[PDB]
Amino acid sequence: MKVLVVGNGGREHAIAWKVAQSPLVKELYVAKGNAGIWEIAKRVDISPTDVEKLAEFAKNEGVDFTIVGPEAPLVEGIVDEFEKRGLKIFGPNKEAAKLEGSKAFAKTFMKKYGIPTARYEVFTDFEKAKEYVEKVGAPIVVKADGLAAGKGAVVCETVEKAIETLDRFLNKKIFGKSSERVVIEEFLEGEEASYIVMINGDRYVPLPTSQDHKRLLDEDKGPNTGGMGAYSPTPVINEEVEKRIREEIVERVIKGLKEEGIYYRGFLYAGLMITKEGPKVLEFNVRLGDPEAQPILMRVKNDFLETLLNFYEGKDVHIKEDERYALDVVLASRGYPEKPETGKIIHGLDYLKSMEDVVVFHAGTKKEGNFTVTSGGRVLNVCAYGKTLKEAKERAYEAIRYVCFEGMHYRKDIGDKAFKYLS
Repeated sequence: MKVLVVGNGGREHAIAWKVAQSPLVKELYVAKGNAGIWEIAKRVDISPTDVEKLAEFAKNEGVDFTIVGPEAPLVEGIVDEFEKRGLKIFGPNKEAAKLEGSKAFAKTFMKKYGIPTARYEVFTDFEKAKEYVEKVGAPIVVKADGLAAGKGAVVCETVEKAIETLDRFLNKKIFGKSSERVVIEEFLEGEEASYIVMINGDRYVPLPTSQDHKRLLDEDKGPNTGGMGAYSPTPVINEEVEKRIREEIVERVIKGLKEEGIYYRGFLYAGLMITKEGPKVLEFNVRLGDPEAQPILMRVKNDFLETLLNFYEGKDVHIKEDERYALDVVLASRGYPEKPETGKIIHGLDYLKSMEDVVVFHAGTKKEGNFTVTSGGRVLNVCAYGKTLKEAKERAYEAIRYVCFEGMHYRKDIGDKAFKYLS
């Protein structure tokens, strides 16, 4: 068949990489892609968020199946549009999208339905927010309601930082139509980790477990980014903790969707905090995370295309998780996250293509002639397998020594939190 991935980023490289592996696909299109994806997939030069021109293109072209990468297409109703046009597409519809696409919706779900989450008041007047920060204190945490391109949640150490944040969101509306409603939750402590499932109505298959590293620098310092690296499986989520997420989060999220008559066909990624008091939802995402998809997807041993197709229509599916660990180290350009400098030649990619058990997932890459150059803030994911995490981490830094672009920055400590739980 003819499969299409929507998105341009390292997640979507992962999606098409794993998919190109299935003997079922005969042509692979990506809607826009990056220099990395173009080695495998026809580039379609239509924006991911250009949802009606996407659908018509996929309709004329005869695209037999399509998977969505990023949140914004999902949310703007891509799924709705595909269906108009008789199209098989994996991802939530626009109505189901609201679990990410409006935070205070999901926060009302979660409490209307018993899912462990962080104490919340939702505010649309700037003045009524104001004294609730000084009423319950510092901690606190302040979040835009809509897509702010990940750029929307603000952990505040002081009340002043919190009000300053609320000011930019609610008064200045930096974020537009999506900052004019806030969320103020308690700051939770513990290890964060991610749980990911595919949901199709009332069935759900889990996905490899995974931990992201959001901060820029080594020892969890610097600005907070979209993720600088991930690894799978994370030992943060036990047996006992897993057993808990499934019961207390996913299956409640499952009754809730029944009780609202909201039909969910897609990925659901809980971003969690494992507190001492149990696993809690910090947020819901309606797609794979980036860079978490990358190692999750390395660890999917069976034909993911076929599992998608099959899950897609009510059929019955499993995941063989690979027994090797998978670690993905993110290469950023100078200036990331606030203003990334771009245009830099990338050298030594061809050395990584003969290195055992290394996998490169392009982020921000485009072509300038016969050069591969940076296009963006996050550029490369140099990933690897290991019999242990130690090995996965070592093989990913070994690989990195061969590759390079001016300005390149990466964290050296990806996986490091897993080593206390391991032996």
